Amino acid sequence: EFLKRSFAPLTEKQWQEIDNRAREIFKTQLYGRKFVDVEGPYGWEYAAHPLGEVEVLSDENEVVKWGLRKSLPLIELRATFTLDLWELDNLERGKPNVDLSSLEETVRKVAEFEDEVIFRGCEKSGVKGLLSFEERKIECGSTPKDLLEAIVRALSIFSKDGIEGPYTLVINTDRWINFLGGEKRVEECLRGGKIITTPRIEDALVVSERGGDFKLILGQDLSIGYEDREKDAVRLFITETFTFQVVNPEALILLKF
Amino acid sequence: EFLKRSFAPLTEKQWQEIDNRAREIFKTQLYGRKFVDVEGPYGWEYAAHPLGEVEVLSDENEVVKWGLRKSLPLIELRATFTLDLWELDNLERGKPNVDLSSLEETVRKVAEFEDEVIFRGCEKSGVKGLLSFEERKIECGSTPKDLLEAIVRALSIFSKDGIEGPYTLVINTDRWINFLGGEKRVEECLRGGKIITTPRIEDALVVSERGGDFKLILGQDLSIGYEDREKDAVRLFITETFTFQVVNPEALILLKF
Amino acid sequence: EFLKRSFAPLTEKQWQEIDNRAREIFKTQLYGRKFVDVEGPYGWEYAAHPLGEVEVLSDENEVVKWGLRKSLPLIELRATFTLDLWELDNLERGKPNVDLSSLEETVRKVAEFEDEVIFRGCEKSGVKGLLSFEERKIECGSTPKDLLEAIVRALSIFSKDGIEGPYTLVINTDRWINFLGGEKRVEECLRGGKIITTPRIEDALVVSERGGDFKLILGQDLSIGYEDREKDAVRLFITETFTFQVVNPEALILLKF
Ligand SMILES: Cc1cc2nc3c(=O)[nH]c(=O)nc-3n(C[C@H](O)[C@H](O)[C@H](O)COP(=O)(O)O)c2cc1C
Ligand SMILES: Cc1cc2nc3c(=O)[nH]c(=O)nc-3n(C[C@H](O)[C@H](O)[C@H](O)COP(=O)(O)O)c2cc1C
Repeated sequence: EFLKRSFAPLTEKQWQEIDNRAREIFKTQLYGRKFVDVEGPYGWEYAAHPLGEVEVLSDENEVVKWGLRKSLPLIELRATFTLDLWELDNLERGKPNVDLSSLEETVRKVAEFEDEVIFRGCEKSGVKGLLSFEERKIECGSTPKDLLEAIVRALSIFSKDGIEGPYTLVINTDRWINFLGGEKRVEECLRGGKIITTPRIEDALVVSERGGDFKLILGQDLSIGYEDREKDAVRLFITETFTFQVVNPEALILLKF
Repeated sequence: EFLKRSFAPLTEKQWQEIDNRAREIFKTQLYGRKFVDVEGPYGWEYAAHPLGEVEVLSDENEVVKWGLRKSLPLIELRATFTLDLWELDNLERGKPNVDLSSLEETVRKVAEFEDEVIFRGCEKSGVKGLLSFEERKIECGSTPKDLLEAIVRALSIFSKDGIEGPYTLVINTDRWINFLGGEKRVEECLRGGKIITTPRIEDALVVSERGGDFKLILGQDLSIGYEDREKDAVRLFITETFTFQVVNPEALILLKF
Repeated sequence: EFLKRSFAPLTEKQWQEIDNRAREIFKTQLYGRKFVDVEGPYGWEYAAHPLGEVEVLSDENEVVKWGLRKSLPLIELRATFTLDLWELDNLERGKPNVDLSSLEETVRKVAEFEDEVIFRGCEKSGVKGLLSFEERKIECGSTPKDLLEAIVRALSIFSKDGIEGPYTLVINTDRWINFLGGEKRVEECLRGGKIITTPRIEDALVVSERGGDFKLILGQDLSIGYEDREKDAVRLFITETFTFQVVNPEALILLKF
């Protein structure tokens, strides 16, 4: 496998120490993955996703008219870190808590990078994030009473387009501290929805989780591999290939506060 | 099917009149397809072919380094023409030779367009044609005696790279008129090769047809569909999606004459 | 079928793109259909619904007395729109979000027309809407406390006529914003009823959903058919034949606010 893992000087039981640690922090820090849906991994060779359109390049008077097919190129990221090799060997002498502080700090730089692509998009990549669809904004206020009014007025914009599913509220974590009062009034105006507090946006946004409006395309899910061995340390990396696209911008609404 | 053929006012026996005519002219006029090999059609939705490389876009001091995956976008061409509808109806009264002169003139504009992409490449498409690999040139002359010497010196450049298969000579059609003398001396210096005279290049070139050095990627092979009906005529089109890439430039040699 | 759908230049997979879109907006925008009941479609030839009465036209001294039987004529509506044909063809190249903005704007003109017939009735059609039965009005106020009192006084008018079923509250959407406070006090004074906020009336009204008091007669449910093909566009239409009649006006009460 392209992740040369059977070449690293680590025991088969030391590898699972590293895997569990990274798999626990990814589950809680990948916020985009809590309301978008993932098209299963297509493999390490997948390179572009079809947009389904032609881009004409010929003249208006030509006999043979032609153009190129547009697609979306996949982003590939690689983040490397180092582990002290003596400390990892203490795990064989029966030590339950080894020092992976270099693994966890790097797992959080990657999770935070993958969320600027979903929320803010990437200029060079050709990705539009959720926060740029700014013709879907609506006012709000400061009191728990007014958050309720912004959600009943948002569900009328959904039902006016035929978007009707389970609804979700993605809200900043410091704004939520003020609305802790009506946390069961809110979660039932959404009709048994779900509140996802996140330190990745300032304001809030409501989305319809009926399925198929925000796709995360995965070529290769997050993996850990082996790079090189320095004197008394190994150098590993985290890799992934993905892209993101909003299909229906009608299933999204931005609250302004 | 995307070719709305069951909506054209043509009999199932008038459609095969049109298909046979276009299939006979494509067999003789698509010269590139006589020594390159075709990766079977991937479908009407295929949009890009992987080049197998990453293009880095991050800084040198960043923690999470990333880049985009390079691919080759597929060209889609459409050429339309018109058929008089009364003349096509004479085919039902038992007429063997109807007038498809509008079909054949358009089938030759398409075949000739598809060969500038293989021999000269396309700047905007991102395709390199055979005639640009100009570090593989070698001299020649004017007499049949010297054409033989240029082929024995070309087969020594092949065997020096380990390229050893059946060999082919693609030569201009007006140059060949001079070498008609030794047409069996030539075709056995190539070791039972094959001569393909073509009005698509000035000089000649020798290629190794062992397999896998010049790939034509087909999304949708050449097809005929229906567009619209004017007053007393139908309007059809010829469509195709393809791309071309040289894998090993060592299996090619350009003679200069 | 009278909807000449097998004559439109659309793929069997492009037709379902159009059907799902119109079926999703009708489900949320046809508000009358949420508390009235529908007598199944009688077909495309049904033309009139019997009122069950005779209208005498003879003299008082005649030997043979005669009259005509009264019925209710069915309304037939047709709304046409246009779709760009190139954009629909992008759906075959694998595009999930094509532009049907001309379909959805027309589906909302039709849904809103069908609701003026239920709420305001039609003079020429011979239909009485719910809002004209104005001998069933009762006062209300402005505070959540008073909305509760208007519902306990309304359920005593129902039980005085023997109308006893599940109860429903159909209220303007901008009035509801004020009563968001007691949304579980309200929905249990109705004895586990149901609140249907709608932008189709100013005030509110309470109805008994026991069955058989408000009938919507359907000849042909909402359908999409094919009309003609312009140069680079198709022209489709939405059709339907229906009529509406209140059977028992005792199962209805109008709140005045
Ligand atoms: C008792 C003992 C146990 C050790 N266990 C490990 C170990 O499990 N993994 C490891 O990478 N180095 C371990 N080391 C360190 C190496 O054996 C080696 O002594 C050190 O990396 C460099 O030694 P130097 O000062 O001679 O260059 C251990 C050293 C000692 C004295
Ligand atoms: C590469 C290419 C692809 C095309 N594909 C379509 C198509 O799928 N459907 C269509 O109606 N017209 C298509 N056209 C337009 C044709 O020229 C058509 O005969 C005419 O332009 C229709 O009018 P329009 O350009 O406004 O669509 C295409 C043109 C080109 C150059």
